[PDB]
Amino acid sequence: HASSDQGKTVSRATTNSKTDANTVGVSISAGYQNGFTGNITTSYSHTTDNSTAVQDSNGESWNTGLSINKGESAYINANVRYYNTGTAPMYKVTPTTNLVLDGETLATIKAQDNQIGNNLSPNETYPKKGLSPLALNTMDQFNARLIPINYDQLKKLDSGKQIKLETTQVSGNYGTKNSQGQIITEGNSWSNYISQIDSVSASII
Amino acid sequence: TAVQDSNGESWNTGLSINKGESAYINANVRYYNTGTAPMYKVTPTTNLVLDGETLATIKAQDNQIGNNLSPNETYPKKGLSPLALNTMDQFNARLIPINYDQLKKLDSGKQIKLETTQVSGNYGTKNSQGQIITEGNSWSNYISQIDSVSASII
Amino acid sequence: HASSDQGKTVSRATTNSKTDANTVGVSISAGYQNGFTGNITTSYSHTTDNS
Repeated sequence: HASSDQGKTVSRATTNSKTDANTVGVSISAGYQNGFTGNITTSYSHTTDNSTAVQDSNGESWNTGLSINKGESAYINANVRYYNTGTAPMYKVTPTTNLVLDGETLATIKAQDNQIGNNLSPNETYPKKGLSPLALNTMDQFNARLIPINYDQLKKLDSGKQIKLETTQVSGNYGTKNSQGQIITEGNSWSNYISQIDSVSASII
Repeated sequence: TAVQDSNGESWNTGLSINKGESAYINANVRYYNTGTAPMYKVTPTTNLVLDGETLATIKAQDNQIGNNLSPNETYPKKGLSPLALNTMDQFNARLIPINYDQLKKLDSGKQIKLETTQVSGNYGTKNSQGQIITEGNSWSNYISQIDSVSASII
Repeated sequence: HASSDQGKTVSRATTNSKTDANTVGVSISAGYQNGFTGNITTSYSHTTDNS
């Protein structure tokens, strides 16, 4: 949070003094001019004073400030893309990714509405080849809470340190034909079949 | 004895900004249908790209959903003004932020581009009578299947 | 929440004064120089000022 101010000041004083001063004093002299001399002097005085001072002033100032919260020092935005290298398409693609920075995981984000790919056909990407990558922008369920990092991670990030991204799992759907010729992909989840397919297969890449 | 009488006056002016949410973006858009079927409940997902990076990927919520979109037409219709893409959350209550460096780029020749990555919408199915239903009917269930058995002609 | 500030200030004040001063005085002396000498004195002043 940066800040900046300007100032301007005017002033006017007016002093009115008044003074009294008595002064009494004795001075004695004794010095042989030719044969002898003596003198005893006494004096009195009284002074009266009046003053009149006027003063004008003109001031200026400018300030600049800079604040920071050390627990939410910066917000992170990742630009990602999905790939399908299998044999079947996946609908409503919902990935879950880790954001890792120097041995610690900053956040685990599941894709909400703004980041879900409706179709993802094999050998294709979301968004498609000619488009720009997504914005993995927020962390909450309603795409309204940005992904924060604290001050030590931000300082570590103004250096050679980078943030990696790891897909821990991906959720999605498959299409079946319902009682009529209509395709349904709503309650048909691929996660019901991942462990079972992996458990009875050999994997060739 | 001294008696001093003073009179002052001052006026300050200031301005502060947050460098993480320096500005808010508001794009005006219009949808187009160049196919052969009308799409109901049109829900586009768009990228907002400024100088090589995507600022935000917004999906159309209640305010930005088009009820009908027939072939060769637009939403909103031809004689009307374009929509407003204000918010990024699900309930239309959170404006779209850009940070300070992106704002600085924006106060120059730099322009923000918009590209649609996907569009979601429904089709209609009648019954014995003319009762049309467009709720469980999703075009995304058929987009890939249609692309996989066809030849494109533009 | 850690903050920080930096200020700078410039000013200029001008003053105009004016002062009056009256003064009286009495002086008494005595002197046995050779036989005697003695004098009384009365003084007065008026100072005007500008600064």
